[PDB]
Amino acid sequence: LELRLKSPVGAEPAVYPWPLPVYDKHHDAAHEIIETIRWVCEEIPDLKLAMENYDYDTKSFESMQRLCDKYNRAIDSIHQLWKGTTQPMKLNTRPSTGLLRHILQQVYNHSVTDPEKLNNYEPFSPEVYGETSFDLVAQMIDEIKMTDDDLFVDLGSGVGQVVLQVAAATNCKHHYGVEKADIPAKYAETMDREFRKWMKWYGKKHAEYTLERGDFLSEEWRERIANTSVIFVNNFAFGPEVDHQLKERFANMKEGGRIVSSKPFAPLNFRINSRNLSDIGTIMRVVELSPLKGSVSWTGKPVSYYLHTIDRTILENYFSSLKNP
Ligand SMILES: CN(C)C[C@H]1O[C@@H](n2cnc3c(N)ncnc32)[C@H](O)[C@@H]1O
Repeated sequence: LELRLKSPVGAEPAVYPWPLPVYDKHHDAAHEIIETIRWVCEEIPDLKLAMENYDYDTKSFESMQRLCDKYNRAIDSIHQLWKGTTQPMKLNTRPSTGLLRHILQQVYNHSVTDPEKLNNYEPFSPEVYGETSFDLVAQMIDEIKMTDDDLFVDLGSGVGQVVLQVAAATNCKHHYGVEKADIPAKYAETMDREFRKWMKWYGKKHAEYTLERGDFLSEEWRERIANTSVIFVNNFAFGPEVDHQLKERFANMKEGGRIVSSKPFAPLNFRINSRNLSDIGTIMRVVELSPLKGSVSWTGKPVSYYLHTIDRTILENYFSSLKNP
């Protein structure tokens, strides 16, 4: 027994077993199915017209299969439309924000087979797992205009969702994620396959990326970090040991290089005095990113992210001013 959904662009149908699996307390395949249909209607207006003319109950196989079938018919229909004088949909675009949210949720669901195993890290160590919200990454994408000049790195990439979202959204020459712990790195290998497959299924283009197992403190990474123009690092749980080593790594970045983190690498109020010349604040502007409305962590205050920009002008100027009355 099965349910099937035709790709709007001709890829292999998506096949779901019956009964449909549950993912967590508010995610099951039934809603995935419904939502994928909902989203393809969003991408193809004609499909939506063809689809308007309908009830459905998530628990009934016939009721579900009548929906899958109704959608599969309409796809056949649209494909016939495209053989006519009508042009195909825009052939290879970036996904809308909404579609992207769904796609990554879909990818996660099919890959992170057991979400609870992602809590099996050593507590109060740099291994602590946390997931940056899609909206936040969205904000970063919006505020940090990136081009094909840029290279992107998520240090400690988890299962890799930041990389995937950024790769979906921007045109960086390449995007990297590096993660050290087995569990998330294992899952990342699946995330990668699934993301590639789902993007093909919806016919959406994405930039190039690689999810790697490794240590971002190793020798190899020193140089790699220096060539990176944009770095995302969710370091809230790193601790001063690891933060300090990262400061050294960052000291080597090119002008205009950018780092986005959850905990600043230099105080915000930083004036360069006589005693702090060696310090990382000397070479970078640091701003707080605007909080997203209605957003409160366990800290009661809004969750903050910080943007750092390599600006050695700051240093140049303090030296220049050491030659003035
Ligand atoms: C918060 N979470 C998403 C951070 C992830 O960072 C991982 N991590 C911590 N240290 C390193 C390291 N030295 N090299 C590569 N990854 C590391 C951590 O496993 C968590 O999944």
